[PDB]
Amino acid sequence: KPTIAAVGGYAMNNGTGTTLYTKAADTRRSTGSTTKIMTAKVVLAQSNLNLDAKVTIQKAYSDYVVANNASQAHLIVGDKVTVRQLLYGLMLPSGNDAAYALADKYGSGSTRAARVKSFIGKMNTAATNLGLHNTHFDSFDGIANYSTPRDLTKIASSAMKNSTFRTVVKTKAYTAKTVTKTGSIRTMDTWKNTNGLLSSYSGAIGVKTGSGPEAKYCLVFAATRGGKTVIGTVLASTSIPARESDATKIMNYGFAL
Repeated sequence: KPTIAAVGGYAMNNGTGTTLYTKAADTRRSTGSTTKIMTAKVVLAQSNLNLDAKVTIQKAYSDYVVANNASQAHLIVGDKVTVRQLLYGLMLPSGNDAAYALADKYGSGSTRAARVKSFIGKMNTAATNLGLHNTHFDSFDGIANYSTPRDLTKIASSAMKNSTFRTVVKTKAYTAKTVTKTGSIRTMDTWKNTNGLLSSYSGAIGVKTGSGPEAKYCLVFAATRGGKTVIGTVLASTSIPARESDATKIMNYGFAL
């Protein structure tokens, strides 16, 4: 069993559900931006979903990232951005402006505030439906927001069942071509996936990096080799390189087991 810097860790065979690795697998910790995995999952599960539906970037999304100095997809207010592009903005650069736009769009209510509260409730419902007991969401971006390496791994596994989700998370780079306030086509600067495993770990297919003041450095990873898919989560590692080596060690162990 490898030694990892993360205080929390878990991994299972994605296809069979058999546990391959544990380290405080059921101990609750802050999740930070790995929360975005649930945001995507909820969106992709909407009955009224339309990937080509365009959303107008509101000033509120922009002010939101500035007010928190948070990660962003650099969405320009006034631009028309499709739900599909928003999913890439959410998952690759970990855009909190994109998350807001998605929560606003798929939450139920007559005001943005109401729809956001509704969206987060949808996130908790999704967790309950998965039979989880150690996961709770207080936000749509991860900015009372906790989970565990096991719970998060199950959430990711469920999300990986959606082909669109799988496509997004394994994409290393994506350039959004948005529609300007005046009808023009804008070529945004290229979005790069923050998950370094996609290029460092052979077979890597996901899923999403995460971090936060309390969550520290997190990573939900997945890779396939020989038709065998290992999916796991590392919570509260000590750094970006450490989170990656932690995941690498667990995956190698899981494949050799």
